[PDB]
Amino acid sequence: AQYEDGKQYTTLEKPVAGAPQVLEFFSFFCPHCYQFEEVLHISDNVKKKLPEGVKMTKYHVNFMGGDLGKDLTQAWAVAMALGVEDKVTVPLFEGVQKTQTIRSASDIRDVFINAGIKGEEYDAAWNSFVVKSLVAQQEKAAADVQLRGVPAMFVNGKYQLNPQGMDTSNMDVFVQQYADTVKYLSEK
Repeated sequence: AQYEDGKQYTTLEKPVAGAPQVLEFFSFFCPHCYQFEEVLHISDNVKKKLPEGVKMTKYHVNFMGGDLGKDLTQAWAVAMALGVEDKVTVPLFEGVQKTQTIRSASDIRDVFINAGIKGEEYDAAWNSFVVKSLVAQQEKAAADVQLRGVPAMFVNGKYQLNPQGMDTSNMDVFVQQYADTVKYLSEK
């Protein structure tokens, strides 16, 4: 067919029941994740083509960047809880990979402060049990698919995107092939 199992996507041998409909994993340490998010805008273009009623989830992972990597997973939980993902995604990516000015939990906190989150609110969220359960959700979802690399996208806990079998000569064309493929999988 046009969309072949083992080509543009693979099927999980062990389907994950109860999984989010569209689930993306990334790391702020991940160079291809920086490309995906800051240059290609994969999440946004997938969103614009998803059928009505299909929600998008994006989680951070621990297996890159050691201690700071784990701090970033907790910070991403704070971002999700406060609903400020769209305010901190760019300065966190640029802080880790472009300026290399994020070296501690306090440097992470500075990004939220600069983005207009009050110090008191950030600190409250950072130590909250709501954030601890969000951290748990991120770890569990990665564990459910035995995740060992990013970026990664899963659809209905059944299908995993396979971008390596795609022409990347043109960035726009690649992004829309990726998005059209997620849409196809979402309708499967």
